[PDB]
This record gives sequence, structure tokens and C-alpha cells, in this order.
Amino acid sequence: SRPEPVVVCLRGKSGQGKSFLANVLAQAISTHFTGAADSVWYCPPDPDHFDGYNQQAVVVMDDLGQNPDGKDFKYFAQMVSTTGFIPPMASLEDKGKPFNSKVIIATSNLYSGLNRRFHFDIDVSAKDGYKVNNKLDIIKALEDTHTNPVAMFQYDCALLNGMAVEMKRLQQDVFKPQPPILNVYQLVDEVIERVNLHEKVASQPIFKQ
Repeated sequence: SRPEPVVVCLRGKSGQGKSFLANVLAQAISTHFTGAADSVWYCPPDPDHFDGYNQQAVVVMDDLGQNPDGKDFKYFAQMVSTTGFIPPMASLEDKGKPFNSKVIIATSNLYSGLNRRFHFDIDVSAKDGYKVNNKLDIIKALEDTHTNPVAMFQYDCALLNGMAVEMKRLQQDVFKPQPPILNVYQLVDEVIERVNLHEKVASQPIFKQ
């Protein structure tokens, strides 16, 4: 019915970037499609009634798969359902409103040797020049390079341009490999391009309507 969501998984070692990149990507995508960074809904620990969900551009799910009881997988599975997920809402006014977000971004601490539902699956690690006691040195990674800024980003820094963090795209096929994704700027453009495709196939009719 509505556009199929584009799904991004960012995984890797604790505190080596995946969470920071989740938040940067979410706000970047929100900004491209709505003009501002606030069309982001963060899935709460207990997806009881989807409080505050309003068809935001981006849904973020933290640490997907870390609660053994597994409420998070259940709703995630529906969001990327074949049928149109209708989230539970508290007020009669909002009940029945379809789930309609452009991008779902999950962070995960899980190893990858379900996953077939991710359009982008990326391991995030800190590079040596930006690594301090086994964690990303985020202060150094956010230092302004005074390079020309890019797209919606206000300045350039190692976190965004690829010097601070290593992205390793996890691939489904073996000799049909999707191209590498090497920094945030490129990841943002790849997700935008894929959302554009999903929305065009869902809005451009085959038959005159």
C-alpha cells in the first residue's frame, strides 16, 4: 500500500560509533525529507502504545535483539511486514493510523557471521587515530577540519568523512556484491536514493488514476 520502509542496521563494538552514527543518520534523513532534524521517533523499551508516533520520517530502535523476551523483534517484524502494520495507539483519534515511516534504523550488538530484511547492514568500528581505551574518541572525531561542509551538515569532521570510523558493509550475496559504503556522507546519499526509489514505485501509477 504505502511506501516500503528502508531498513538500516548499524552494528559493531560497544562505544565505537554505531550509536552516534544511528543518531546522525536519523537526523540527516529527517532533514533531507522534512527540512529539519526532528522527524525521528525513538522506539521506547516497551512498545506499549507507540506514544508520540506520528508517521515520522525515521524510526530508531536501539540495541535491537538485546532483551531475551524479545518485544523489539516482534514490532520490528511487523514494521517490515508484507501487510500494512497498524501500530497500537492510545487515543481513539489515532487508532487505525498506518505505520508510515521512510527509514527504520536499528543499532545492534549482535554478531553476524531477519538479517535479510536489512537494505543496509554495516559494522562500525573506531580507527586507530580516533580510538581511546577501546572506544571512539568522539571529541577528536567531532573536531572541525575546516573543510567545506556537505549537504545538510554544518561542518566537516572525521566522524562524518570516514577518518574516525570504519564502515564494513555486510553483504547478502557473494559474487553479486553491493558496493562498499565508506563514510556517513555516502551512507546518507545511499539511503536517500533508496527511499526515493521506494516512494516513486509507490506513488507513480502503472495505470492512469
